[PDB]
Amino acid sequence: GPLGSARRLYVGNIPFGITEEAMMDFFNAQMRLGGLTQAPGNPVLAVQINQDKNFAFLEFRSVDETTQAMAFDGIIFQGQSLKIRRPHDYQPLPGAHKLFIGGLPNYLNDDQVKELLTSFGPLKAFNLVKDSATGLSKGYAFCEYVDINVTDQAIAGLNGMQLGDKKLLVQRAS
Amino acid sequence: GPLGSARRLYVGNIPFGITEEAMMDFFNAQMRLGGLTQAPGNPVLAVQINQDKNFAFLEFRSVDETTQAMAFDGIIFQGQSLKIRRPHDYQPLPGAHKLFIGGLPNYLNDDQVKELLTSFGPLKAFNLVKDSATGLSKGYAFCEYVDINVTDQAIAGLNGMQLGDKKLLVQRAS
Repeated sequence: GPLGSARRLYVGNIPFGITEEAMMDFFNAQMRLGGLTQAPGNPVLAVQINQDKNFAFLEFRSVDETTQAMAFDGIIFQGQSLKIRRPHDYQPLPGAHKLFIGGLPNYLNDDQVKELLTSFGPLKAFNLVKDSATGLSKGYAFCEYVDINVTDQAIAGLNGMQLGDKKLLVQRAS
Repeated sequence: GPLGSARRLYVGNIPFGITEEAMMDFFNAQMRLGGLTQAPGNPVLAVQINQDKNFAFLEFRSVDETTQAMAFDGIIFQGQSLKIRRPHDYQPLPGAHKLFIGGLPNYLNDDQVKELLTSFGPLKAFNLVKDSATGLSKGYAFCEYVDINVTDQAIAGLNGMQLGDKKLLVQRAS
């Protein structure tokens, strides 16, 4: 990015020998049947297939329809479950999926707290709030995952859960 | 490779002395008469004749027109009723015998990985997946054998094989 790749999606596991036209027709028909289209006409403008590596890139007419179409992840097309993803180049804007982690033992250092979070996936940002004059923990931290799909996995696996004699709070910071 | 047999048909009970060009003219004429063509021009691209055993193969320009010509089973040519069938190696579900190969050492290149595979027989398709930014192997590959009946002999031979430091996964890609 920062503003790049907003109107394309990766589609993996496409059926063998399928055409660009046929894939286009399929996605345009689903957008309509599922009520995800936001104006009259076709949301998908073009499809590019790599037949050797069995994947496609769809290009959409709008930003919001690209986002809506991700709800089709897993849809079966000619026997095949399609893998729908953002382009590698796509990044959300900074602080969009920042997490607050509260209810931590205050005797734990930074690497020890990071350990629990990186079990779900890699981090692109982390800070453990400390009393700068003494250096000691305040019992809470902030972080952001490299993969934004992991955010809800960390919340689901850590929020409301027992850690020592204290219960964690894990939620979006804003 | 796989769809190659999706564009041909076996023809039996052919009349004595018939040429490849004569067979070609008859089938093109029949397809145009029935309106079974998808475009202008001639659907049959080539015919091969075995005159000793009285059969031919026809090759078509498309998968859909091949399926259509199947409706000519029993049609009369030079007083004789022709038998039209699929090749014995026709794949009705295409891509069914495509294999995934996982757990490869990441230093191995395309030719080294094929060498492991071609001990069981000739391949029709192969690709090793690489990171496009560095050109470095991601450690998995895909393939298909020319003879699909070798597929399960390769899975039996290769699946779970300790390959240096790693253990191979070899299965149908799905």
